[PDB]
Amino acid sequence: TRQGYYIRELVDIFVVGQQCPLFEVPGPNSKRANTHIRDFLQVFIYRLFWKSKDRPRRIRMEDIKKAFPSHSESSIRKRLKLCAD
DNA sequence: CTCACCCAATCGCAATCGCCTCACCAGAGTGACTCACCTTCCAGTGCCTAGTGTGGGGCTGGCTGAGTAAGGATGTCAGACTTCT
Repeated sequence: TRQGYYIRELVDIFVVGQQCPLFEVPGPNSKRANTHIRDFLQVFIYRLFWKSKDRPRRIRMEDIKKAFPSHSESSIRKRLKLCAD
């Protein structure tokens, strides 16, 4: 860590074979894929509103632009259009 | 001037179809076996040649009669004699 080194011994190590997947990975730019994208952004926006101390709760746009910098700001505006002004 | 919203365009994903390929099923042909029919051979039975019994239909000798006749072989006696008792 930042403060120093720490040492443990280990005695047990597992080898994991070939995985049998139980969850389907979406494809690039698929409906489910981009749905998760806008949902991840909406959840982050709600949790930034919960963390806000001023009443009424207010956030800044460039916090979201620091978190999601590949997003066009039209999509972030779209998420903030409902629930904020 | 800057920001936000709306519209348009492009890309990606999903669904449907699309025509070609593969697989399965069915039918036909091929090969062998079995069965049936025909043909041939053999065997048996039923009549033609050969070898024959038994007989028809002729055919010719034999038959007392009494007379004329011979030697005739055959024999029935008849006697004389030699053997046995």
